[PDB]
Amino acid sequence: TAFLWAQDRDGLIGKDGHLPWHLPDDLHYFRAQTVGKIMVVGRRTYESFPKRPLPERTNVVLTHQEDYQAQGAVVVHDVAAVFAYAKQHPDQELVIAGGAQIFTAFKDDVDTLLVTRLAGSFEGDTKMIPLNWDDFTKVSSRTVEDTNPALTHTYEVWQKKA
Ligand SMILES: NC(=O)C1=CN([C@@H]2O[C@H](COP(=O)(O)OP(=O)(O)OC[C@H]3O[C@@H](n4cnc5c(N)ncnc54)[C@H](OP(=O)(O)O)[C@@H]3O)[C@@H](O)[C@H]2O)C=CC1
Ligand SMILES: COc1cc(Cc2c[nH+]c(N)nc2N)cc(OC)c1OC
Repeated sequence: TAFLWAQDRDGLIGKDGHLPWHLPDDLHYFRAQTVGKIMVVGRRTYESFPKRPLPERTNVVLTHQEDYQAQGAVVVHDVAAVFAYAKQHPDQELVIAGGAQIFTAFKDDVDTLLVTRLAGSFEGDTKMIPLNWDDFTKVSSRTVEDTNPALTHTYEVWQKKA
């Protein structure tokens, strides 16, 4: 169970469906970070995504309906079931992809946190949930500059201590 999202300096994520900042280098970070892993996206994000499902990537949708028809992409309606699959897959763990609703239900059960902090500052109404950074420790961090002052950003990966 890991969290994988992107936020600006204030900690924004996405406003009204489409993200607030257009960062091409971030999308690659999202795909590369979920290659061969289970991608949990709530019915709101999966419905807002641009190209679904991802190529050679495990994607799971979360919804409260019972007739959700999605051939090619996994489908579940209870975090309890999703937690089972990852425990049963020896090569596909549980990775969260959002949106905010999915970061809250899994906030208690977290194992790895992946956040992208951009240098630019955007505004909106939906932001990432309150994570306990004090209980986790960043094990890997990479900063990359870009021709655009705001499109600049860093990748932070954390792990839960025991
Ligand atoms: N920074 C980032 O990484 C990401 C950011 N974003 C931004 O966030 C927005 C989405 O945030 P938010 O408004 O919170 O919505 P979400 O996209 O997080 O909504 C998740 C949906 O999943 C379903 N769901 C949630 N919990 C459960 C559960 N326990 N059982 C069953 N179904 C469940 C609900 O759908 P239902 O209506 O079917 O019950 C819920 O509306 C995106 O539009 C985008 O702007 C989106 C993805 C990633
Ligand atoms: C991989 O493509 C998208 C991915 C996301 C979610 C997302 C983005 N970036 C990061 N770092 N984590 C995420 N979960 C949101 C999108 O739009 C809101 C996308 O389409 C541009």
